[PDB]
Amino acid sequence: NDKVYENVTGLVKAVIEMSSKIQPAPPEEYVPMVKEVGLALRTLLATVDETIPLLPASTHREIEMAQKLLNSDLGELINKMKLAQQYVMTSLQQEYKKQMLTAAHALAVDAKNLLDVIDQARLKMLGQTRPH
Ligand SMILES: [Zn+2]
Ligand SMILES: [Zn+2]
Repeated sequence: NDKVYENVTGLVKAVIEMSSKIQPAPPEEYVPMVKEVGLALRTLLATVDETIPLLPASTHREIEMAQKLLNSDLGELINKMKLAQQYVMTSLQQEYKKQMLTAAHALAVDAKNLLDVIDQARLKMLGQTRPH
């Protein structure tokens, strides 16, 4: 029920959408799908930034690296999309589209890991407060 949880769920659903839809899709159709995955990521990353000030200092780094990795899954997905758009109406089409899928799949997996690191940081956070 937390904003981080919601943003991850959003980002994963955009990935599953694009995934189930990309086989029979022209660039016209799959650019927007990548555009949606992109902003859902940007949104999650903004939320995680607003969250770090509440998590223990000792967890900052693990979380920061998890965000870097998502940022380059995006970069990797965007690159595979550019290439699919270049080799449209050819037989490098399917190959590049399959590479987009892989890259989106990585992004979803890395989003969940980030959720898991933030969740564990929150648990460690409970073990820290002072009396009233
Ligand atoms: Zn959607
Ligand atoms: Zn009190």
